Amino acid sequence: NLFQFAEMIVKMTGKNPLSSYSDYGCYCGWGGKGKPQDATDRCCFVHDCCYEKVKSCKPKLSLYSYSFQNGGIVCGDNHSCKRAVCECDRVAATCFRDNLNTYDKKYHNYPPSQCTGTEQC
Repeated sequence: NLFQFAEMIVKMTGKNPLSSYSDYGCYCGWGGKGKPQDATDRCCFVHDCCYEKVKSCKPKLSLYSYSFQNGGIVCGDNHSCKRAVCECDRVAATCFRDNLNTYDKKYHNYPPSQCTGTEQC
C-alpha cells in the first residue's frame, strides 16, 4: 500500500514523500500527462506503468511483505500479486535514490502547461 511505499522512500532517500514526491514533474503524484522531465520523474512514470500491469491486486490497498536488507529492499512474498506490487515500489524507491544528484526543485509544483504530449508505457 502507499504507507509502505512511503516507508521505502524515507529509508532510501531521506526525504519526506509529501514534500518531495507528491508534486514533481509530470508524473510524480498529481500528473499523468506529458513526457518525463528528468530521471526522478521517469522513476514515477515507470512506477505508474508497473501499477497498471498489476491492476488486479489493488496496488494502493494491498498490504505486502518486505524487509530492509543491506541498504536495499527485499520483497519477501510467495503470493504473486503482492510480490509484484512490492516490486514496483521497491524499484521506484531505489530509482529515486539513484537519481538524487539530478533532483531539482525546479520541478516542484510544476506548471501543467509544461506537460505536453504523450509517453507510452
